[PDB]
Amino acid sequence: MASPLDQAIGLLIGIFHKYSGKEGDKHTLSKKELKELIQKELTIGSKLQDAEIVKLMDDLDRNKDQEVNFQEYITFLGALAMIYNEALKG
Amino acid sequence: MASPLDQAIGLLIGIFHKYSGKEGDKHTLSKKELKELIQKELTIGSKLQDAEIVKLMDDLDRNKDQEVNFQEYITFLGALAMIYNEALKG
Repeated sequence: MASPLDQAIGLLIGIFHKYSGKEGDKHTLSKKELKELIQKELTIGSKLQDAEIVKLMDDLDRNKDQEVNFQEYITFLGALAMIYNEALKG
Repeated sequence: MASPLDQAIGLLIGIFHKYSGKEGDKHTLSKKELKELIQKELTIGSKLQDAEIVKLMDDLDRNKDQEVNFQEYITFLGALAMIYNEALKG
């Protein structure tokens, strides 16, 4: 078993595929579909930051030109975790 | 909402840093220490799979042979998730 981790990877996977659903995007997310993911999940409120969101979205989709592949999404969430370095350290 | 994702990434991050903490507060984690992570966290009853675990350990550490690095751990968990295709299908 690996229940504690399974639920967590499960979360990322669920969030992703819930979004892929939006346009049946297999195991991929299209660049603006990703923005929709972020806007929905990461409820910024301060939409002024959308500039940062589009830079981030570019960084996500760049890995496969116009879409984020599942593993690139995971990888990038890793990068995001690293950016949230406080989370890493404690 | 953010919190569902935040806790999930939090899970992976915590799991990592709990173990890297053993060597120090590093975003890097040694190969046998990774195995020690897996054995506790990914509590495989079927320990006969040990061979598979050390191949997996090799695949994790292979990023620089000596140790797993945080980003590569996340990316690899991405691969693991992809292998768990069932989860991605539903």
